[PDB]
Amino acid sequence: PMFIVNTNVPRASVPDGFLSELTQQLAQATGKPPQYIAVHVVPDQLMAFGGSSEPCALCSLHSIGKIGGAQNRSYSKLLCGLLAERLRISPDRVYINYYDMNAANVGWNNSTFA
Amino acid sequence: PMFIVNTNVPRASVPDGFLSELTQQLAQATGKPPQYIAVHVVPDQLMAFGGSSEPCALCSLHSIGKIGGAQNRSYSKLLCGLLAERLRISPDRVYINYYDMNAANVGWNNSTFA
Amino acid sequence: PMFIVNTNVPRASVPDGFLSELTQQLAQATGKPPQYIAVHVVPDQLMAFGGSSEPCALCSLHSIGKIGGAQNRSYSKLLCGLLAERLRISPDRVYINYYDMNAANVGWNNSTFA
Repeated sequence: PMFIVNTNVPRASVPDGFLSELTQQLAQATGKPPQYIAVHVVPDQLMAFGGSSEPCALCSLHSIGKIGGAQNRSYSKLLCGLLAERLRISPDRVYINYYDMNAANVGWNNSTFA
Repeated sequence: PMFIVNTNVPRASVPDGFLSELTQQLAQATGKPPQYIAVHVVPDQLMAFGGSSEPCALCSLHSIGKIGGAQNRSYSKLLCGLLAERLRISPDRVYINYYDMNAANVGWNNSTFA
Repeated sequence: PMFIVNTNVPRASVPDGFLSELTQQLAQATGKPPQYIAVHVVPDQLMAFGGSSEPCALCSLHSIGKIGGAQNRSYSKLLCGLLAERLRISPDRVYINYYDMNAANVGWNNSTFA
C-alpha cells in the first residue's frame, strides 16, 4: 500500500516519527507486512479546502486489495485521527481518495505484481 | 471536488486570489457548495511537456459524479482559460486528468461519502 | 503520456538531462510522439518505503492506451533501470502506478482527447 498526504501544515509542525507511525498503523490496518507500505508526506502546500486556508489535507491510499466500503470507513477514521492528533487538521478538512489497484498496474522491482 | 495543478511557473507568478478564484469557479462549474471544493497549486516544479520546459501544467480534477464527456470538455475550457489568464500557460501545454470517484472511495470526516 | 516521480533523493543528485532522457525513453517505450509526453520529477521528498528512509520513489504513468500486462512489465524494467542508473534508487524501493486513461477523461488545449 501507498499513502500520500499533501497539506498546508508547515514542515516544522510534522512531528518526528510521523512516517514510521503511518507505516506501522497502515501495516496493522491493512493486515500486511510493513515492508510493503510506502508513505509520503508533503507539507507547506498552497491549498485551500472550502475556500479556507485553515489546516487541511488531500490524501491518497493505493493498495492491491483491502479496499472497500467498510474498510475505507475504517481507514478514514484511523487516518483522520492521526492527522488530527499529529498535524492538528480537523477531520472535516481532509479528503482521502482510495484506489483499489490491479496487480498488473503496479510496478515494482523491474516488473509488476501480476 | 478536488482540483490540483502542478506547474513549473514560479510561486511569485501565482496571483494572490488564485485559490479563491479556483474555488468559486469550480463551485459554480460543478454545482456543488464551495465548502466541498478543495484546490491545490504546486508551483516551481521540475517538469517538461513535449521535451520543453516552457510554462506547462499537469492537473487533476476528482469528483463524485459530475464527470463525463461534455462536462469534461467544459471543465477543460474553463480551467485552461484560468491557467492561461492567471499563470500564462498555453492551453496546449496543459493536461487535466478527470476522475469520477465512487462515494465509498472518498474519505472525509472520519468516514466516507457512501 | 504523463510520468511523475516523487523521491527523497535530493535535487542536486538529479542529473542534467534527466527530464529529456525520460521523455525520449518514454517515447521509445510507448511509441507515442515525444510532443505528447509530459514528465515531472519531485525530489527532496519526505517519504519512507518499508519503514526505511533509504532512497526510494513513488511514481505514476498515465497514458491513453499503451497500458497492459506485458507493456507495464516493460515500462517497469525501463523506468526502474533509469531510476537506478541516474538517481541510485534500488528497483525494489520503487512503486509505479499505471493508469489507462479514457480519452474523454484527459483534458488538453481547451477540450479533451475524445
